[PDB]
Amino acid sequence: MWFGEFGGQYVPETLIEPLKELEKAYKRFKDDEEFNRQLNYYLKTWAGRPTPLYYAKRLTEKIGGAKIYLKREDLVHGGAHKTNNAIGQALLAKFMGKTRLIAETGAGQHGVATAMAGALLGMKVDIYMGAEDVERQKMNVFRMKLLGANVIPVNSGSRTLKDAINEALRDWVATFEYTHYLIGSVVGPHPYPTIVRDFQSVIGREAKAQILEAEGQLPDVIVACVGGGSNAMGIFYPFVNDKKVKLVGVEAGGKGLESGKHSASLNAGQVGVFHGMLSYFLQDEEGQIKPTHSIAPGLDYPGVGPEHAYLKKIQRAEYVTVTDEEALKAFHELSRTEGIIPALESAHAVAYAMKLAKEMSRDEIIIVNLSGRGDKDLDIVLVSG
Amino acid sequence: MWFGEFGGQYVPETLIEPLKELEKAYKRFKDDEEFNRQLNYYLKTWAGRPTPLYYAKRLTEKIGGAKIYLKREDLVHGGAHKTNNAIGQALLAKFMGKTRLIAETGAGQHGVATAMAGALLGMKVDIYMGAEDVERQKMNVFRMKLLGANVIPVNSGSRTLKDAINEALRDWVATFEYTHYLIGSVVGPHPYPTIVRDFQSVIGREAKAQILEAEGQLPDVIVACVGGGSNAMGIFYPFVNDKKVKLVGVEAGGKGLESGKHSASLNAGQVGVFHGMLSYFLQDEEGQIKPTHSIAPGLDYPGVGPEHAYLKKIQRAEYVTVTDEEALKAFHELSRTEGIIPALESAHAVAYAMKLAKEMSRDEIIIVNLSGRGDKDLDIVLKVSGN
Ligand SMILES: *Cc1c(COP(=O)(O)O)cnc(C)c1O
Ligand SMILES: *Cc1c(COP(=O)(O)O)cnc(C)c1O
Ligand code: NA
Repeated sequence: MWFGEFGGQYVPETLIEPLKELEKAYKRFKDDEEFNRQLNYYLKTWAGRPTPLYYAKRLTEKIGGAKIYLKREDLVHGGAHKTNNAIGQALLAKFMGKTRLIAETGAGQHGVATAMAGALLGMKVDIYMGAEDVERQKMNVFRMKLLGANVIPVNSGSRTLKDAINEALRDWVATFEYTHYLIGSVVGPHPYPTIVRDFQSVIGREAKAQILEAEGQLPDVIVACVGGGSNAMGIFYPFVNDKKVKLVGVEAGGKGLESGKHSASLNAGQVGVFHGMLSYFLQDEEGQIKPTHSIAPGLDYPGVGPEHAYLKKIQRAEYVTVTDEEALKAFHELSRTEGIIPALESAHAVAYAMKLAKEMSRDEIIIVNLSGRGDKDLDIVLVSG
Repeated sequence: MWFGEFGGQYVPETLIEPLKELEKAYKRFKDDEEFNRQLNYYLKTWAGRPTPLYYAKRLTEKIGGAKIYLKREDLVHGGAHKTNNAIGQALLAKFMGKTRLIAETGAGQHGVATAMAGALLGMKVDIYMGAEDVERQKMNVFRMKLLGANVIPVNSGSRTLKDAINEALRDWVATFEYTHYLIGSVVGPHPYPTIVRDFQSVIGREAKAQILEAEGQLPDVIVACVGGGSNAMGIFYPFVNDKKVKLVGVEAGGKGLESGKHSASLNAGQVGVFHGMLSYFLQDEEGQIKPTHSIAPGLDYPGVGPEHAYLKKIQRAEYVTVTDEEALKAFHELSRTEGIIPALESAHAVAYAMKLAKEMSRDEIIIVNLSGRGDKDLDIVLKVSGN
């Protein structure tokens, strides 16, 4: 439950029962034969795991620095890493005898991931979404609806994510009997930060085995973008003990850190409690959840997972920020150079790995976690016009 | 070069040289050690091959018929099987010392797959596209530009695909020195129909091995949509000699065959000569390429590859049609039932297999080639269906 002084279970009495049932279920099942047999079956024949580790030769050479490898999570069914975590908890909820999935979503990306899983396993799916976001993400709402999920707008409060989260919790408290609260990142009250990370670690395991086959050695630096921090942890974890492996997390710099328009919790947030956990969040002078801005929809969460705040404390991992302008430039660069259109989120890690690579030696290895494809960001990019 | 009486090189004198050079180049590199090592390298680390073979348990049961398997070409990089051919030809062009890639495109899907492969191999890419189609595929045109490809609108003639094809041949005649003409389907003058199919057959091979591992036996019926016919030929080929395997190609029925508003060259076209080949095409009473209609963008090609006309003839394969309405229904079905949003093209194959399944025993296997994903079709479906 604790990663140093970050984490916990800051939740009402009402939520203690479900959370213990969940943590219990996860314990037994965590390594149960079948559950894993089933999970690996869907992950394989449905999600298309494992994803390849691609060496961006053209890009590296154009920079004349370290070797830049892309862990292709953009190729998993759905286009994003979120699918890993979604199949996991959905399958777990199935094993728990649950028949309904609920979740909140800012950009709508996690909502889609949940809807996909729900649909796959024949479970009812209700997605809470701040009316503000719903009117901003017409396509993801449409996408979730095509998959058979129900989108429940939230007009209470500021009609945003925090409001969706509250509504989601509300629903779970009363329906947890047959309803599972599918959290989308390594956040929320225990055991969520741990469960999500375990479900994403598979990224790191493959990426490890793959880099050993392609280079016969572990990488020098691993770079991933950080919103809640799930794709970062998923690929970070397997290398936490390999001391020589540097870990770099990239947060959204937005219009610039000094402009207040960003979503860099770790670099500009303060410690506090939100979503049932103790970690870094972006508040206002009154302890209220403050805005988030990033050309990247998925880097909207007003905070970051506890394990990341921890890793930052013990200095096992370094956390930087990249601006919208930089990410947007990286987006165009990969597309033109490697014929790969990355998600705007991923473009943040790419942007930084690029700077980093330039200041390194030809045979130093950098593994960038390409968390997703950018088909979904074409409209917003079409900014460039 | 000939599949029965279909195929050939019905082209101008100026094109016989580049074509012979290409065929020569393909002959040697076809099985060269290096070439293939690089091809398999890119197909794996960049395109993510192999794609899995998924069992739509929920769908099969909901129909209570044969087992419905899905060859997931929707998971390949780019979201469509077109990438397999784009890589293969781009790579071949590289080995030939070409530095430029040209291509025509109707919906812009082949345009996108060529742009990606060009970007991957540092080649210059110019895409010819009828102005008509350019103005109707805003997102793909943008996609191609993002990939660093130059989109050349064509306003001559009817401003459509046939006009785009004429400009592409034109260009190739003058620039074949350093420019490779990358055809997107099993169509065109020899050796194209053969090269494209070879680059797509990897789909069938994988699917063959994968079904044997999942069912220990070959499938009863293989179903794939058919535009030009490349994803159908890619998954069919490996099973041609397996006489017990049923082969069904599905064409665009559009508004309904009798309406004439479709794109079913095999089921309603006539033998003809176009794009340098003798095969089935949709032509008006004046031997002119007729407009096609389909809710699925990629089934717009006004004809079909010669090898499919041949397979139809000798009856090795059966070809049916599915309407926009039916494909659209499968689109929604697959999405809610398996959590897989198929391409409208593939929705045609899915729609038919579904019908075919219901009239089969539960021990019978059907393999549908899910040629692509539906992210690219959300806009049209939003308008057409609503919600
Ligand atoms: C949601 C998303 C993110 C950010 O979330 P994390 O939990 O921090 O990984 C990053 N990349 C993509 C492609 C996403 O969809
Ligand atoms: C272009 C396309 C087709 C049709 O072309 P074929 O050459 O007949 O395969 C089918 N499915 C998808 C997903 C396509 O993009
Ligand atoms: Na056709």
